[PDB]
Amino acid sequence: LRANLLVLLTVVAVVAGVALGLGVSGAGGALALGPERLSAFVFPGELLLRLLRMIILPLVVCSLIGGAASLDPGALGRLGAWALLFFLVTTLLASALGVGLALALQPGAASKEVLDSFLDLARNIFPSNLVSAAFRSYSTTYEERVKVPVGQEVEGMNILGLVVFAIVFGVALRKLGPEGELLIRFFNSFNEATMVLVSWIMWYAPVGIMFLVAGKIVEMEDVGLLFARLGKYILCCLLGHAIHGLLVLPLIYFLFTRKNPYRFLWGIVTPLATAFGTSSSSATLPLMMKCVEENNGVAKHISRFILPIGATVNMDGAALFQCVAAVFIAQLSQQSLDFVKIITILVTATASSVGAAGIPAGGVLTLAIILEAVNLPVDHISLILAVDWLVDRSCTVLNVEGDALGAGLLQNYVD
Ligand SMILES: NC(=O)CC[C@H](N)C(=O)O
Repeated sequence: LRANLLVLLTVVAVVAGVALGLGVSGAGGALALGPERLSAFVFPGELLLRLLRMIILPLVVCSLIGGAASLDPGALGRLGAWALLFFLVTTLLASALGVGLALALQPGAASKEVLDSFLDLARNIFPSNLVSAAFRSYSTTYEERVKVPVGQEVEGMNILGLVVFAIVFGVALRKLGPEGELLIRFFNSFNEATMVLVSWIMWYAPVGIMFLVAGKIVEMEDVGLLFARLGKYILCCLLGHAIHGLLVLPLIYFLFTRKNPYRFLWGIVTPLATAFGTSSSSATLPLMMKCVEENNGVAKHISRFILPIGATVNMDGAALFQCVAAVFIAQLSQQSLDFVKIITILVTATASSVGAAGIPAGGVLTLAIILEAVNLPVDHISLILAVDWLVDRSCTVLNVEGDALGAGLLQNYVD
């Protein structure tokens, strides 16, 4: 089956990239290649990242506009409220699990204010300019006059603000009635034409993933020794992801929906494999919607409203990764964590996951926020960036999975 062959190649691309990067790192690696050859060697991964980032804006905007315009305003409100509750609860559970695992295994045994960060999140939720929000996000810095906070739009897509605007605009189109049907059709057609482009990009995805992983483990120095140093951190992250995706989320699905959760997960295994490969939830969004609608029988209006929102707001993997990283860095620096600091870590990780952009390496940009909020040093992030390519991929799975089951849950609530 060609459809399964594509995903098999996408997954095997990670293994092939690991092998290629280990082979290149041996026999000199970066020093033997030199910057001129290093850039060319790593370029295909960068090209894949560029394509994935390009598709996100139209894909998310059109999908959300259509999904919101496809539901009654009251039904949409109830569904969105329950979906937000599910996302928040699952993210909090992931954060708590990560903190507990980090405190039990102790992987470390071997600046912006928090209020300003939350106000920046609120500002990004309501973009000041729709065109600017497509490639910029509000961010607060300080002038020492007393540190007075002054904000500006820095680079980085404001995907959360565009998501909110898309939902509101879809609701407005629904309320318009016959007059909004033309725009609903326009945005559905744009969404489908974007699904076509995503499907085409998925064919380049294997080569891009291979070269991305190979470059990211060639850039790593002393791969064996660095893995020996970060083994416990990697174990904590992957074990937390496994527990959350295989025990916690299916347990919630079973409790709220007596149907077997693992059959639902098998129904989307292919989207999960694509998410592990590309490490981007948005690239899996088309295939995930297809699988939940076709394999799991989730209604079209539930799926195409929930999954696009969850791909940006619901990131359980990101929250677990950030909590584990925070506790690991605190242990490295020998700072004890109390209930106040643990709760701060949990809340800040939830907010950061909500603010994350859902792109490869998109979860490390906001870990510094947690480290600053807990008064932990920010330099240690240098270590985490080395392992990201692996951990991030795991996160993506637990991210996209968190969406799918949620839809499967909410649909069952509708019935
Ligand atoms: N570490 C993370 O979860 C970042 C986001 C993740 N790469 C995704 O797109 O789902």
